[PDB]
Amino acid sequence: FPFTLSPDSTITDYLNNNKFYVDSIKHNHGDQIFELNGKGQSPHTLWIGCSDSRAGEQCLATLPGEIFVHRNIANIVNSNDFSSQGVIQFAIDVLKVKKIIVCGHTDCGGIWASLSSKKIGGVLDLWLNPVRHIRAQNLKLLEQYNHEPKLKARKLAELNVIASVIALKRHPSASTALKQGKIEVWGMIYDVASGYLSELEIPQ
Amino acid sequence: FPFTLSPDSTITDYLNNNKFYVDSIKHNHGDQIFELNGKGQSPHTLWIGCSDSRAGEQCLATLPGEIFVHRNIANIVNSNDFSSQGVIQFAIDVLKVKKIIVCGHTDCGGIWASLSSKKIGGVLDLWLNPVRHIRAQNLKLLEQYNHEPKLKARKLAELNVIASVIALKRHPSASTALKQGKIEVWGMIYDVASGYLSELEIPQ
Ligand SMILES: CC(=O)Nc1nnc(S(N)(=O)=O)s1
Ligand SMILES: CC(=O)Nc1nnc(S(N)(=O)=O)s1
Ligand SMILES: [Zn+2]
Ligand SMILES: [Zn+2]
Repeated sequence: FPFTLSPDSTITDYLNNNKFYVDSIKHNHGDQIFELNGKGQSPHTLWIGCSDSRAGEQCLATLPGEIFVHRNIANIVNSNDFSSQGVIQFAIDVLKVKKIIVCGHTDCGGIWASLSSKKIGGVLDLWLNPVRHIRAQNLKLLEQYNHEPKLKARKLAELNVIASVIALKRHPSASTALKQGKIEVWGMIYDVASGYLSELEIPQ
Repeated sequence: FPFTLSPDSTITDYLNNNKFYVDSIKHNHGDQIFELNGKGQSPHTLWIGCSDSRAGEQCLATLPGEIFVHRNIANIVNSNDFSSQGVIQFAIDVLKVKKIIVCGHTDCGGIWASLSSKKIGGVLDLWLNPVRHIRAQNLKLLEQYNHEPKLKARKLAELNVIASVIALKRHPSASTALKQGKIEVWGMIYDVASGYLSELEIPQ
């Protein structure tokens, strides 16, 4: 009801809110935006975030052709995952992006699951292992957040974003581009209960 | 630049765009949306589309908390990829999504890249192999359209979307959920030069 679509929504329902979209841009910006999207893309930023339906890059309200997006569970950058590492290769080599964002978010069930032992099944257990490694690397800290669980999940969330950062900093194309200074990289948290973005201090 | 941001944009410019984004949803919907998001997420759709800066789910004009998203290069579903297969497991088994969408698009360079004889390099060459294997699998058809490559790409991008759809139906959860009729799956194309979506027939 409050959301724009519903599970009962018919195919044409979806296409209607698409017809809107098209209409909305053609009013605020005319045909210029779509003439450029058809010619080519020159995005200034690549977004690496979690697949959560609330933490999408929509939180930056951008026109198409501006943000290169990659989204998976728990916004993890695994060096041994050809999906992410391949995106980085293209974002830097060909498009020459000028800013890379990796964004976790509050209420990331992928984090709350990592703090649990209850096996999940299928690939998720293995896919979430890189965060479990953080849970162990920083328990001496995390154990203190016992009676305050919400703060526990937030801290591990930030650490996961920090880990995903250092992982992307070690990518050859990213490493070669930083030392030259032609790229910036930021870490951020999307607060799901407020819509605001918070930058994360990144250690060296 | 008619775009909202610019490659020279500072960090402060990104926050303002976010602050804006927050203002719109509150103005038009109050604190309601971010109060629901703050509690949890119950999206109705799984979006699996290319990562292109122009083919993002924003072409549905949806609010946060509606679309569980995953995006990679060329919108490919390979049963040997942890990230994607893990998203499919979570979307159907837990979130109990009602409809899934696989969306290629036009001018998808990953398709055009698979239409050249030279290698790309890095980890990208072997990420695109599923597409190249489809170009080979259907050259009887790709043997036409050589008159105009634009039409050829439109067909391969199509075929790629299709293939990704059946591979998705091969997921255990997906196979189980579809047989029970507890879920739908659609295949679409996002025409980048006009912003309209186009449904694609998906055979058996
Ligand atoms: C097993 C697992 O990953 N659990 C999930 N819970 N929430 C998720 S989210 N915020 O990435 O959509 S994933
Ligand atoms: C040129 C190449 O190697 N492929 C890419 N071209 N477009 C891509 S996109 N639209 O999926 O981001 S990837
Ligand atoms: Zn998450
Ligand atoms: Zn593409």
